[PDB]
Amino acid sequence: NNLGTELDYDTFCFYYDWYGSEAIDGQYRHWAHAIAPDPNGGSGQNPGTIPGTQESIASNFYPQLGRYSSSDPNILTKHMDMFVMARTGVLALTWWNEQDETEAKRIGLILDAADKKKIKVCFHLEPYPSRNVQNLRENIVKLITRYGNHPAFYRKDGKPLFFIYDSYLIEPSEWEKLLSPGGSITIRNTAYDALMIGLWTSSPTVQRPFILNAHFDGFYTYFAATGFTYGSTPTNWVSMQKWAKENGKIFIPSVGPGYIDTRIRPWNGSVIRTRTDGQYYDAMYRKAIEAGVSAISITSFNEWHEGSQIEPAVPYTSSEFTYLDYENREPDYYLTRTAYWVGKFRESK
Ligand SMILES: OC[C@H]1CNC[C@@H](O[C@H]2O[C@H](CO)[C@@H](O)[C@H](O)[C@@H]2O)[C@@H]1O
Repeated sequence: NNLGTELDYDTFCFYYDWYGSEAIDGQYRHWAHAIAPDPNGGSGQNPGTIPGTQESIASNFYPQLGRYSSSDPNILTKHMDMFVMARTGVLALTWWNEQDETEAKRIGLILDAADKKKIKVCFHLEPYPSRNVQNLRENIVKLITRYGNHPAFYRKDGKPLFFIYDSYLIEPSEWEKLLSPGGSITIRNTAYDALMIGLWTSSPTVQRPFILNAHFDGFYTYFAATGFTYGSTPTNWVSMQKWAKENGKIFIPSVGPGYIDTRIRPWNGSVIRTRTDGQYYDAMYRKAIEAGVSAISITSFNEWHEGSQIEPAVPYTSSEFTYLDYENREPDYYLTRTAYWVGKFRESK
């Protein structure tokens, strides 16, 4: 078929499975959330928590699907249909090394639900405690071993792909051991080889040798808020793509529809980026496509705490809070607008 509705398998959408309900999970997990203290504020801060009640959840927006459980099969079905609507072929799943049965259950349910809709799943390896190249290798082995035969397990030209959040917290001399073909614990040329995509944060002076010395296969930028880092400043993307091409690296810029996290980080107002009826999303996606990249990542499907979600949101006013919503756009606007941009990306790919 050539209908302009097919999934794009070089479009990665960051997905969070950490939401719970009392009924399914024992608590309204993540809908309830600690309010972060101001890093530059008082020492006697008692910031408190967002309770995760119907009236007060840990987001400046409100989900169309309500306080959902990420463990709910019928929620997962609806999410996969939303991915199909958005034409986002790859779900990039947050992964925290929780080593707990409830997470194992969610990962299998997600894989299964994804496959029914021909969606692929890769892992977004988060900064778990004492994360280091050795336990990273052990975890990569476990993930490939356990899920590598699942039909929804993502591969690019035969290789799995991982995004590594806050990769800069690990020295390139450690990365080399895992990622150089000559490294003492290398995955190169093994059954566990993978495209490893590190987080480009700051200036090229720092990031270029980091990426090269660490032997990452590519880089992404994550942050939905333009200007937050050098990497998340879209006017740098043409130059970043040029460098990537010259150095055999895969650049996967991250685009998002907006940013606001002030429910959980009330001191963080300067990082707010307004949606302006979709214009912000359009401007950022336009810049990625114009940089001539081979792949694009979307921040995010459902990071509700940070207001970067494309998942449908609805107007809601409670006695506790008046939520933001999609203004003059329908709840599914960001899904259908994503499909539009995917079309434009494919057109110039
Ligand atoms: O997935 C990458 C990155 C995206 N932003 C949130 C990061 O997780 C932190 O912040 C969450 C609230 O937004 C919080 O619930 C997590 O525990 C973590 O502090 C995530 O690593």
